[PDB]
Amino acid sequence: SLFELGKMILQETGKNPAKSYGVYGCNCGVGGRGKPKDATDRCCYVHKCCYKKLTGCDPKKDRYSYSWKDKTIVCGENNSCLKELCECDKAVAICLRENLDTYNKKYRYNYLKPFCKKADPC
Repeated sequence: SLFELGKMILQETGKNPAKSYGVYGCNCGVGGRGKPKDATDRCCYVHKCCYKKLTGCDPKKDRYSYSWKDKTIVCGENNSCLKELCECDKAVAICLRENLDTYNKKYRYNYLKPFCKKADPC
């Protein structure tokens, strides 16, 4: 769910998740996808795409189990959808972490998300 997602992002990036990615670019946080503004944004673009492949569970409300092992997010082996959901979340946290080098504060609070160019299909 959103809780696990935010926690993973905090763990991987060490940044307030909502603060840094709640409204970042055209794909991070609220809203759907849009033309990515940068690598960090693409991470979220990929993440939202990952969510579409899910069936059987609610990505935003459904809680799933995962642990912190050797500073690595390890998804619990619960049901298939929750499992894939968890992996989707793990992947975006990791991706956001990997692209902190280009993270740009200027994209942090994009209140113009509705104006973003339409995203191509996943």
